[PDB]
Amino acid sequence: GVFNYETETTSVIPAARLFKAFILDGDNLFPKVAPQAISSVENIEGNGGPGTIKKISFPEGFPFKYVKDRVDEVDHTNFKYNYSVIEGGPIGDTLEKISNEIKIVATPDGGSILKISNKYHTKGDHEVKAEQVKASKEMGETLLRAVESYLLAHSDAYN
Ligand SMILES: O=S(=O)(O)c1cccc2cccc(Nc3ccccc3)c12
Ligand SMILES: c1coc(CNc2ncnc3nc[nH]c23)c1
Repeated sequence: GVFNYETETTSVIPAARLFKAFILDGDNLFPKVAPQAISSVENIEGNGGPGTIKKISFPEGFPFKYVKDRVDEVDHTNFKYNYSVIEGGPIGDTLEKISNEIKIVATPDGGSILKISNKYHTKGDHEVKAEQVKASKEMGETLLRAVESYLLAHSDAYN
């Protein structure tokens, strides 16, 4: 079945710029700005649109070695990005995939709000735990804050 988890978080970076950096250029930025969270990002196949597969490797000592993510949809107009965790890490005989949707909306103060859904597609009679979802949220927030710091410090990047 499907377990749905949702969260909202804020950023001080404007929506379009955050989308360009944090979403569209995560392959470059995450290992650069958060090497203690993400060791590398490998493009396995595809040119960045729907169907693109990336292998995200974690540092030594982390719970999982890697995950392979698949880009599902990229909406450059509405700052929407959908992708799925499709192999590695928690994926296996209890979990088929994790389907994620991110939408970034502008705020009047010149920042943004990120609205995130994660849908866990399980196999058989297994349940998703608070701690698994929490670990994913912590990671997402860590990457967000690292990218945000970089973008504050590098004003000519991603305009
Ligand atoms: O989806 S993620 O791509 O890891 C993600 C991406 C970007 C920012 C995120 C911020 C908070 C939580 C996330 N994950 C999350 C995990 C569980 C429930 C709700 C959100 C974030
Ligand atoms: C939320 C947290 O990180 C992202 C960037 N999305 C993303 N990053 C790196 N590889 C991906 N492959 C599919 N989606 C990917 C969105």
